[PDB]
Amino acid sequence: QSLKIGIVGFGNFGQFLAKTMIKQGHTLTATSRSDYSELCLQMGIHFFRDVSAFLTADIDVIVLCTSILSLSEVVGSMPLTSLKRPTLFVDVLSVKEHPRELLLRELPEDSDILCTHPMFGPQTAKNGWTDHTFMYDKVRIRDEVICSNFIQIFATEGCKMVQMSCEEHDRAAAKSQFITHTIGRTLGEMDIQSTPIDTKGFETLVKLKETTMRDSFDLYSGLFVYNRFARQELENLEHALHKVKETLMI
Amino acid sequence: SLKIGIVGFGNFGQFLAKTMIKQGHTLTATSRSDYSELCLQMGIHFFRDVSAFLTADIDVIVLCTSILSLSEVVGSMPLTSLKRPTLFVDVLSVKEHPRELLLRELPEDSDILCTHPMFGPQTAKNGWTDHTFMYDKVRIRDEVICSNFIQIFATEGCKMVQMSCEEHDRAAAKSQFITHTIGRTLGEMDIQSTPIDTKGFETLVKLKETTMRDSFDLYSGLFVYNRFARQELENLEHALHKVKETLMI
Ligand SMILES: NC(=O)c1ccc[n+]([C@@H]2O[C@H](COP(=O)([O-])OP(=O)(O)OC[C@H]3O[C@@H](n4cnc5c(N)ncnc54)[C@H](OP(=O)(O)O)[C@@H]3O)[C@@H](O)[C@H]2O)c1
Ligand SMILES: NC(=O)c1ccc[n+]([C@@H]2O[C@H](COP(=O)([O-])OP(=O)(O)OC[C@H]3O[C@@H](n4cnc5c(N)ncnc54)[C@H](OP(=O)(O)O)[C@@H]3O)[C@@H](O)[C@H]2O)c1
Ligand SMILES: N[C@@H](Cc1ccc(O)cc1)C(=O)O
Ligand SMILES: N[C@@H](Cc1ccc(O)cc1)C(=O)O
Repeated sequence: QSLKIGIVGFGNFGQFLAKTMIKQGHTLTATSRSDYSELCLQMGIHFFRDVSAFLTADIDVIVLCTSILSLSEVVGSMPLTSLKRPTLFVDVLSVKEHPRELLLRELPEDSDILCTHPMFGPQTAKNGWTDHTFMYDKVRIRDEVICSNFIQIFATEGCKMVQMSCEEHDRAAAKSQFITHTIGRTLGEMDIQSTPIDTKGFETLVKLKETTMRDSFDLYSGLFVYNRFARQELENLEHALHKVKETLMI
Repeated sequence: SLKIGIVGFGNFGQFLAKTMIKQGHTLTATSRSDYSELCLQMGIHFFRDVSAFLTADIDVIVLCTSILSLSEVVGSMPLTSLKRPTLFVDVLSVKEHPRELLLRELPEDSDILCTHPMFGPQTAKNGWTDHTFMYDKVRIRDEVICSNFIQIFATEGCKMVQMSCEEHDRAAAKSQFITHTIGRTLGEMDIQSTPIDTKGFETLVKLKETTMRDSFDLYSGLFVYNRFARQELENLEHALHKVKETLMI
């Protein structure tokens, strides 16, 4: 079940995924806006600076690891008629309705589509993926063997496997992940600092701030701009805070 | 071994009593509501009337009533009936208020130790080790009795932090008050675990659950009686507004 995997977008998270893929024995190719030639040499990954050359490589699965905000531009730049054979496309964006809609619209019809979200990354799964959650939606799967072998990348690492529609993911993510990152960035803007008398609860907010601020602002913007349920959750958070505040006035 | 009397035998008074009894101190309690059966079960004497509590043989009185009620509670106590100088300890989650109130209202010859265990039944269910205990020796003349009592927390492995009541309230406004405001906010949102919780969201769900175990009175006291809390609420509100603005454009 060893795969030839091509990563599009070899940034923070693409690198994180590649480390575990290499550990399992997969054969990796990568392409990206920026030049990762030296890092790919270190890791044994075949890097293509040009996406046209990448698309003609011997690849079983293409994994889209670019930012949510850039996905449309990146897919638009792909000469998808250069694809040598029907290929499974996987995305790992943190929102799901958008890539599902875009890939259904832009990809060749005979390319399969697996829309996924590993609910973890470099800050929470440094030391392994065990008992972290991996979400997927089999948007357009006809070659079940290749789809199963890819999904098994996360199952063998002990991930909790969750099959769910892209819409149900975005509904749940707006209420959970988006709220969490919003609070983390709020604490970052406050620049909360440890004191000599931190409660355990506050220590957990300091660490949440620290971990949240490791992610790019692009990523946070994508969580809001491309999740149609995020706006209501932002309102719910503000509405809740003002309800609490007004109890203090009264 | 100390004769310790608890005033306010609620949630946190009961929590402190458990450990104080384990250490071999002799506990008595009094309180607005009746705790006769609970004190029977725990093996300590409950006084329904604060007057009989105050004329007992007692080394330390620990004020474990809500921040909001401290003034009414102290005002109702017939403090001149104390048989001898007695150490008063408060464990309120804010400090400038009890310091100023006790200095004003207590008999001059009673000592005052203002403290804040930075923990409670949710975060220290299984022991006090490496939890922080703040104290300010506001008016100590009997250093032996004060050192005993302080040792209650030291022997449990607490991180012992001496610091002024004002410096406590400045730091607490920035830390505890902010944390509990966020917890209450998540309580009003009624945030719920999903099949795809991130680890960070799991931490917020637990913060919500832990925060909602405390009384609204307690939360209200963190704000009303910490003169530094209002600006920290502003800092939180202003920061969320700034985060929202980065999204709305
Ligand atoms: N814990 C995580 O970070 C995590 C977890 C799960 C899922 N995800 C998702 O994984 C993806 C990558 O996340 P990330 O943490 O690496 O950070 P990110 O800031 O969301 O994305 C960084 C990647 O996006 C590329 N990129 C950004 N703008 C681009 C543009 N105009 N044109 C072409 N490429 C562009 C970058 O390319 P270059 O590096 O070549 O410049 C880089 O590879 C995102 O979709 C994210 O939502 C992240
Ligand atoms: N983890 C914690 O909960 C924690 C940790 C550190 C410090 N503290 C501080 O410990 C103290 C007690 O906290 P708590 O958790 O037990 O909850 P709390 O709601 O702040 O206070 C409960 C106590 O206040 C008494 N009380 C409330 N209103 C009263 C009134 N008008 N008149 C007379 N007594 C009144 C209650 O008496 P009855 O029960 O008899 O009705 C009860 O004993 C507070 O000052 C708190 O700030 C709490
Ligand atoms: N990067 C953080 C948080 C995160 C998780 C999932 C995401 O899709 C985005 C961010 C982590 O490693 O856990
Ligand atoms: N009751 C919670 C939070 C708390 C801590 C200290 C306080 O003063 C008040 C509340 C705990 O056990 O930690």
